Amino acid sequence: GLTEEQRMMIRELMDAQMKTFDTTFSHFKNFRLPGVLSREEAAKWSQVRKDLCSLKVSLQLRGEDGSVWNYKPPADSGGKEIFSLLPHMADMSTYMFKGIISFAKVISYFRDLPIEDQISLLKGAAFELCQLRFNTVFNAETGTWECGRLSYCLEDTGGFQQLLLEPMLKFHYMLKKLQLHEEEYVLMQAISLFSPDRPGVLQHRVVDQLQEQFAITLKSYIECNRPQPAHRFLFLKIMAMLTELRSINAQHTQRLLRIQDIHPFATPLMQELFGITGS
Ligand SMILES: CCOP(=O)(OCC)C(=Cc1cc(C(C)(C)C)c(O)c(C(C)(C)C)c1)P(=O)(OCC)OCC
Repeated sequence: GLTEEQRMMIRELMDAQMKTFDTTFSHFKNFRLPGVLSREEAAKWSQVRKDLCSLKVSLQLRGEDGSVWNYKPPADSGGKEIFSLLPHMADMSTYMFKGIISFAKVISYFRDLPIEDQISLLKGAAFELCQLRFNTVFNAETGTWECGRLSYCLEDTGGFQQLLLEPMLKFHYMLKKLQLHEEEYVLMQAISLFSPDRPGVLQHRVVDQLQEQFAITLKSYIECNRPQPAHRFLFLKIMAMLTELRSINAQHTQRLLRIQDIHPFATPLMQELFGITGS
């Protein structure tokens, strides 16, 4: 029951996703790994500890030869050990950000925007699109993001309910429970990417019209393909999660800048996307 334009729109988005989402992470290489073996500033450190303590994961690397490396992070002992996985995660996030920049650039609707708006939209949405792609490799039964030969497992710290307190973790579990199709994930990416109210966007009206068309396409897709009672209000649930994801983006951006202030680690691409000039 989709129009021809809506069908073409999903086709273009799915093409872009297929071309730019390395779901096996085969080309993620040469990344860093954790090493083997005042008053104003003290308040900053206390906040940064809170920014990180509920986001801890262990890391597993499965070798092509069948070997397995496993890393368990240190406990918070008041020192720099809370940062041990940040270079690695900066490298993974940077890899993902390159993929979502590539995703945007192959979409006609994005390519046709002024280059300054393209940059403003990617700066605005990079974390959101990255997390949406990460949700598709999230295993909610094991609390693990399965990234090809790499796995990131939430540290069983509190318990299951106490871990749902962290908004980005609650988001991953809640989104996984909706059991979305690839097409619904890629339309979520489009709706996030074409957000007319990101800082710096000049073509507000064009971007707003584009976003509405992606949202209408998603609404129509769901109506045409999901008649089951479980999917009543699914479109509205998804849109509400996209609004929540924008809020989480702002909050994790604040965490990033707080950490960067006392412990610089952002890669050059992260600096460009999240507003760090190099002073
Ligand atoms: C705003 C920029 O954030 P960011 O890309 O930065 C890279 C360091 C970032 C990325 C990130 C976040 C999560 C949570 C939040 C779902 C736990 C992950 O599970 C993962 C992996 C790689 C393990 C799948 C990466 P951040 O939210 O979490 C990493 C600690 O970083 C905010 C400081």
